[PDB]
Amino acid sequence: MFLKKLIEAKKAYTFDDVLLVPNASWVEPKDTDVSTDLAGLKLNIPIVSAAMDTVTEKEMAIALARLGGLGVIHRNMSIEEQVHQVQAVKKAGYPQAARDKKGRLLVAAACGPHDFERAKALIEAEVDAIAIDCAHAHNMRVVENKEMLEGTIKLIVGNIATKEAAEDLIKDVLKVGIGPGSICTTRVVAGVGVPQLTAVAEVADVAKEHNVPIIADGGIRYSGDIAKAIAAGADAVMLGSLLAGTDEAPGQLMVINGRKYKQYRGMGVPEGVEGAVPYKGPVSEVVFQLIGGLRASMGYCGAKNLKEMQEKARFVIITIIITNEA
Amino acid sequence: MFLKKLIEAKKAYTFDDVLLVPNASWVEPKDTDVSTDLAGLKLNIPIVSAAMDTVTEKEMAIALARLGGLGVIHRNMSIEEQVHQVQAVKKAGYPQAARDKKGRLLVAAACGPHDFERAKALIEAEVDAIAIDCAHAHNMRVVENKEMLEGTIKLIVGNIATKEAAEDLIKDVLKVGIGPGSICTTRVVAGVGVPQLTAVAEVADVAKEHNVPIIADGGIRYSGDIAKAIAAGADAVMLGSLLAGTDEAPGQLMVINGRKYKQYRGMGVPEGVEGAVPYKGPVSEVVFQLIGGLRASMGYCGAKNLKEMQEKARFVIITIIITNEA
Amino acid sequence: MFLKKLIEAKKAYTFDDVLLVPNASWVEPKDTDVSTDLAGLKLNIPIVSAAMDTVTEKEMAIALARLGGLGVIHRNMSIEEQVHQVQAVKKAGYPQAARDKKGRLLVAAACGPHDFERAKALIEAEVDAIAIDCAHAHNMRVVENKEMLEGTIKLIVGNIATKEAAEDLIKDVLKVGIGPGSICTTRVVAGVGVPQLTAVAEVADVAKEHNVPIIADGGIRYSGDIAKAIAAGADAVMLGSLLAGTDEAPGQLMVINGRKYKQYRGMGVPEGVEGAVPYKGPVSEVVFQLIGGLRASMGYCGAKNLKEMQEKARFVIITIIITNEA
Amino acid sequence: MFLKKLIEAKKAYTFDDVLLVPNASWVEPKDTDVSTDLAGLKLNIPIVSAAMDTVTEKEMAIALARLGGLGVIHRNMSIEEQVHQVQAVKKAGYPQAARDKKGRLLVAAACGPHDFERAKALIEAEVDAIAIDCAHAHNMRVVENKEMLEGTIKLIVGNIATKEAAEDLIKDVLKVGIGPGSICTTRVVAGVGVPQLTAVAEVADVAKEHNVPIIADGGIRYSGDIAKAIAAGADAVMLGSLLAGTDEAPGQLMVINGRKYKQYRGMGVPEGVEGAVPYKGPVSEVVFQLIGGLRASMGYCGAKNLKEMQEKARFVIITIIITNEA
Repeated sequence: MFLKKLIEAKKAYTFDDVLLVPNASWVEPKDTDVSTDLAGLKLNIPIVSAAMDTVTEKEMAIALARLGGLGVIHRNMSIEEQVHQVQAVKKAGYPQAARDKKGRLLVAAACGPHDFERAKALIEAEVDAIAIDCAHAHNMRVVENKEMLEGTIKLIVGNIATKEAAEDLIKDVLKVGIGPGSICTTRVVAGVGVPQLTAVAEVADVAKEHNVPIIADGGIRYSGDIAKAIAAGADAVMLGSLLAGTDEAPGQLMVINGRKYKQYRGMGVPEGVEGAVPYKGPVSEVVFQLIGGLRASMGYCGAKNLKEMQEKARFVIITIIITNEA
Repeated sequence: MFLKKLIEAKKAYTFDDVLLVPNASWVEPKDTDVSTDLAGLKLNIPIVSAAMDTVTEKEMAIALARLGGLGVIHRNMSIEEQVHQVQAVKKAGYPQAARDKKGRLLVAAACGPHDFERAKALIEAEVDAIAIDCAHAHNMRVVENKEMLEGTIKLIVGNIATKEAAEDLIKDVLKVGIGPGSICTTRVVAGVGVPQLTAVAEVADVAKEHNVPIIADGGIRYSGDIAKAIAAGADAVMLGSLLAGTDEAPGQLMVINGRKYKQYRGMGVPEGVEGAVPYKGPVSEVVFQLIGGLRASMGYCGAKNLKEMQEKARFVIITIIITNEA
Repeated sequence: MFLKKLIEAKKAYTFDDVLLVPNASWVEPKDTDVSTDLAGLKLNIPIVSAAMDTVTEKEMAIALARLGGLGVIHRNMSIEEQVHQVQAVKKAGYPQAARDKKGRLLVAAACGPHDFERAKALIEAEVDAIAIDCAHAHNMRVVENKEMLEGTIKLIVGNIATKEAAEDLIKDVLKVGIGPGSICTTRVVAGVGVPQLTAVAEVADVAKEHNVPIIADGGIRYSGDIAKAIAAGADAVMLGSLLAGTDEAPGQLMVINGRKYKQYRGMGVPEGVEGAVPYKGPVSEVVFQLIGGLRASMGYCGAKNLKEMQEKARFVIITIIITNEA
Repeated sequence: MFLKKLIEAKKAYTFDDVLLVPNASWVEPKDTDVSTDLAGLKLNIPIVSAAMDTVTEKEMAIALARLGGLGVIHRNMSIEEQVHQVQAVKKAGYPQAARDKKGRLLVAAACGPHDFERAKALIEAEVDAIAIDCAHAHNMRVVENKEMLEGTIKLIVGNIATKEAAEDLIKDVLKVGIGPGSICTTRVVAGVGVPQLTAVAEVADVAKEHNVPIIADGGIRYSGDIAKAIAAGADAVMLGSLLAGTDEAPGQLMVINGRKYKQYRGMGVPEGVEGAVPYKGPVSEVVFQLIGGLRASMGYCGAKNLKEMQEKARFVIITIIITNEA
């Protein structure tokens, strides 16, 4: 019973466990296609704002949608205010923009799994996606809940990290993230988690069979991790901290030892810490590096688009003064 | 002979080796039941004071019994004094209290494995549990001890970490702890130990078959470790350091770099160091966080009580400036 | 598909993963032969300059060729200038010198995989080797690439880290290095790499069957790593950082906390950082230590030459104030 | 060939890889017998001085022989002087003393594997053991070695770390130590080594079959490591650094930040660094702690003597402010 748990417990993998092995390549990074199609939503880069009151309000959602990415407007706010922030994006030269059929920068919003009133006004606020957004979407009341899909345009649900959780959310997009957060403390606090490669891998072997997109939430520290996230079955990454500290991040100007910062903190005992991160200036750059690394990665793998990166990328398992690392 | 030891030595696990994988859940943390029944002793939280002259005298035993937990009054003292401290708890609105059939806050006491005189006065001091308390309870004289069970109400024995040690203590409660102590130095000093998950797992596959409770002693650094301790067959955790530094801890006020501390040290060449830990204020909180994490964990696992947490919890094996982590 | 990548991903090894196990030995280090024959090029020590504008221009190539080693003159410069630097070595008591059939210190030069004009002037500049030198030589245009072998004397190609990449470069010498660089950031930046023992091992099981030499590029931090590099199928090591900071290194005098330095940086989003390393004085020593360690290693393995070191060396896998470590 | 080395390389273990699992015990530490019989030499504690010019001259050899242990008088000195130091011990209430049949404190001396003249005067200096003492005793000239056993009383040979090396030294005592030294740099310098448990295990499965004692040389940082050393087939430990810094150590008084030190350095490119270690005062204590830990360990294992510790000890494999850790 108890020893069987340990004798037979399988081994799970994160980003720093693996490396991508380079294949023969007909592709150069200039020639890549990083577009991804989250259930009809057509992104031109595979990046999604983490719906945190430190990461994504209107400025982010506009800037990132403009870039081909997707803002999830957070739900630590009034409906009057959320709806206002949805229609601010809809009411905003930008060549690789992500846009609804009405030309408008597309956007999404976070809704909690018992909040039906917010989900309505959202729909009327012409939101492109609703994110049923909680800590344990495999809570069986959350699964029930169907009722938000009777309400509807596209329904993203999370977070989950299991084969079984993905089966039960039948039901438009899934996100995976139980533990991965940089400022998340779920593992410390409740002993609970799955290393994010194994999590995304397992969840995607279910989800692929129904052409259900995976967004892979938390633990993305580098461009390389994004290339791993996708090689294991992600269709996009949900970035937050790497996008915290930028100008468009709604986090609070801070100073310590004279240097600029902006806060970054958790949503919810808490399962998320309060902190600060370096001021980064305009998100654009931050995105154009991440994408720039994913292309170079795509070139190493001989992948001209994210589909081929999913079908070709293979893993192997692994165990001076610096002056300008840029 | 010698190479066979290494070729065939099995691999053992601690807390930082595993994570709990979340299941489908009908349960929320508010709905949880963390009660545990240590051989008729009915605790309303699965927490046990470590019998150390830095951790548990009367103030702790009262406060923790009040909380649903259980004080083991330490044996680094005279019998006259131990017996006085037993009856102080018996002679002390507190809704989730752990209480003997006479309404009184229940309590326990540590007795060494050759001290028959102390074990008697204890019985007459109306103690609810005796802890036959030593470094190696699988010492075959200790096993002999029978004689303290002829003396008797409930008999807790420890510490042990093997299948075989559990067989020989047939015999009311077992505790496991050979190595785990934070300030314990058994591994350094005598090369000896078993990682505490494997220890509890193995010991519990014996003990479950006789409905013998496991208390899991040492190495609990976080609430998450408690949820792991139980998922591997613990019925309660024995906390000490995490409860050191609190107000009710009988350890000594200290200062270094202006900040408050209280000492924490080992019982007994020594197999335990002298140290200090931050002043924490009233134990209550410290307990209500640990329990708060165990509930959130129980909610992740779909466990409404500690039984289901034992039957459902599964493991997987694994390899920014902060401003308020509370 | 995705979980299969992780379930079945093999495990790869670097230098700090292994140790060489000592065999019975008829050999002492004085009696060793560290010569290596890179496709007719006859080196008297198995060391190759890394073609970096911080590591190898004329002074290095002369000094190292004199030592029995081989300078690759870098390609971050004009052809007029590269050709001048080739013929400077040709136009330069030195007992274990590496020398072309015309008595002259032999040398090599880096050429990019689309630069046909540079490859020509090179040939006319009487260069002994051309290094088709890029980040991903398994780019299928690079393989095409043939055309530089129709141009020709000896053709070194790199970098590659796979069985399959080695097959396609049929095809005179191979070098392996995808990730290993100290100041390389390929793994961070594009998630891509192979631990250098596995890389060299795999590449050499192909290359040996056609008597194709391996140069093993990057990650050499100690003399011991060189002995491992060769035991896994290298025929030489390509050193750079360990040779940076020396007098003959064309890197820039620097100071920080009063101590001498010279810069060291990457060739090419970038996949290489800017940095500095301690001033070392004349390369000779640096080389005579590395070689000195490789001999002591060769003596431990019972290997009188690099062939026997390849055929005998076996691995095992592994998991005070200092005042003069020399 | 090359990939086969890595695919099939076995995994080797050091001290920090394992823990000893406690068995049922009829034994208390007071009741233990730590005597060991190195080929007729009868030690009353299993400790051997490392023959280093920083560790063992006359003062050590007397003090340690008095304790039941064995001094190897080092060979970084003239024969006139070595012989003088042998007969100083012979020419020196001490209840557990190690003593030759003539009542005299027994002792040993280091001799290099080509130095026949030193080995003679030694014999005439009435030395109890000769240590054929080099870096690679599996050098096939060393094996030849025979000639020093024709010279003879007891012959200790080292260092070796392989099954095969032990076969060839047929054959009076073996010591194992290729890599383990704290100040040894063999792994760095020549890439060569075997983790010391696997080394001792393997060497002892040969040596036991001929009743050939193992001394286990280097890497002993704690009392616990000694208990592991023996459980894997050692018959004694060869201590050096842990015995450096003591009063009887012939190393040089030093100071840094006001605190007392004595140097400690290597014998012999070098394969040993120069350093210093804290002043410890009289060796006795240092020994009575190590032994004190080995007894507590022996008590945990149910071993009344070193034989039973070899036959019972089993391994498992593994992955606050301090004020007085004594």
